[PDB]
Amino acid sequence: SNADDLQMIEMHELIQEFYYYALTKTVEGEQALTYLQERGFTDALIKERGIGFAPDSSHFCHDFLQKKGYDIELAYEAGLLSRNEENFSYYDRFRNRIMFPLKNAQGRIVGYSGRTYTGQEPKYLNSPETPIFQKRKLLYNLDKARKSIRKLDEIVLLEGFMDVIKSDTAGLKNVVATMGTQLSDEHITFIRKLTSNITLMFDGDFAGSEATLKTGQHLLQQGLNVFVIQLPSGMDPDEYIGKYGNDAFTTFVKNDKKSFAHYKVSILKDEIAHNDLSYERYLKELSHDISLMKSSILQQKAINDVAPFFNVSPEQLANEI
Ligand SMILES: Nc1nc2c(ncn2[C@@H]2O[C@H](COP(=O)(O)OP(=O)(O)O)[C@@H](OP(=O)(O)OP(=O)(O)O)[C@H]2O)c(=O)[nH]1
Ligand SMILES: [Mn+2]
Ligand SMILES: [Mn+2]
Repeated sequence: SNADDLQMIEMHELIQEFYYYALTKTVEGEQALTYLQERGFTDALIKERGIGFAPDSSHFCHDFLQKKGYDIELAYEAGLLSRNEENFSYYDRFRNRIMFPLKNAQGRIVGYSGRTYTGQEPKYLNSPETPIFQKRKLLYNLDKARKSIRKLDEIVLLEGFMDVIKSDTAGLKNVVATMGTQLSDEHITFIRKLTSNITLMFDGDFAGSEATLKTGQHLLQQGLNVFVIQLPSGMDPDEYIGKYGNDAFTTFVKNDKKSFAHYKVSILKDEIAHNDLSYERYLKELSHDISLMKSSILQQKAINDVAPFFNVSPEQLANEI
C-alpha cells in the first residue's frame, strides 16, 4: 500500500542519518572513511551524497528500526534486513560496507548500494527488488540530473553510479546510470520524456563496447538520437578524471561525440575489410541502422561517415538504404 511504501522510505531516510554518523564520527567507521578520502571523496561530497557506513555487528539497522517502532517484517520487505530460513530470525542485510543512498525520481531514498572496502564479494551489494526499489525503473542521479538533462537536451548514460558521482562532481551534470542492469524499456520511456538525445559513455574495454552496441541498437530502434563517447583503453570516467583532472574530462566529453552508426562501423572496421561475408552483412546492417535515424541532418552525415568503411560512395550507400 501507499502507507507501507511511505514507512519503507522513512526507514531508509532515518537509517541514513545513522549510517552517516557511523562513517564520519565513529571508531569503527574510520577505515572506510580513509578509503573514501583516498579515492577523492571530500567531506563535502560525502555529506552531499549522504554516504555512510554499515557496521559489522549484523544487528545495527535491526535494533535501530526496532527501537523506532518499525515492524521488522516490513523492514525485511523493504530490503534492509535479511531473514534466516531456519529460525526465522532477522539480521542486517548490509554489513561492513560503505552505504550509498539510492534515491528515486522524486529524490526519496528507496534503497542502498553497499560497497566493500576490504576486497570482499560482491564488491557492490544492492537492495533487493522491493515495492519502492525497482531496478528496471530507477536511474541513479535522475532527480539531481533532470534539470540539466532538460536544459542541455541530452542525457549521458554511464555504466555505474560511482562513475556518475565522479562525473557530476567534475562538472558533467546530465548523467545517470542503472543499478548494474541493462537499460530497460521503462527507463527508455522515462528518458524520452526528457530528451531525444542520449550519449553512451561506458568503460573503455571489450565489455563496455559490447554493451554500447547492445544498448545503442535498442535506443536507436526506439527512435532516440544515439551518440557515443569512447574512453581510452581500460578506463572508466572515474579513472579518467583521476588521471587527467576535471577540465580535461569535460573537454574530452565534448570532443569526439559520434553518432551510433559511425561508432558501430568503426568498431567493425577490420572485420569488414578482411571478411567479405561480414562485409556484405554489415553493409546491410549499417544501411538498416542509418534508416532508423530520425534526424535528417545526422542521417546524411552518417552516410558520409560510414561509406568509406565499405569503400563505396555516399551516393551508393544512400541507394542501398
Ligand atoms: N572481484 C569483483 N570485481 C567486480 C565485481 N563487480 C565488478 N567488479 C570489477 O570492477 C570493475 C567494475 O567496478 P567499478 O564500477 O569500476 O567499481 P570501482 O570503481 O569501485 O572499482 C570491473 O572491471 P572489468 O574487468 O573491466 O569488468 P568487465 O568490463 O571486464 O566485465 C569488474 O569486473 C564484483 O562483485 N567482484
Ligand atoms: Mn569495465
Ligand atoms: Mn571504477
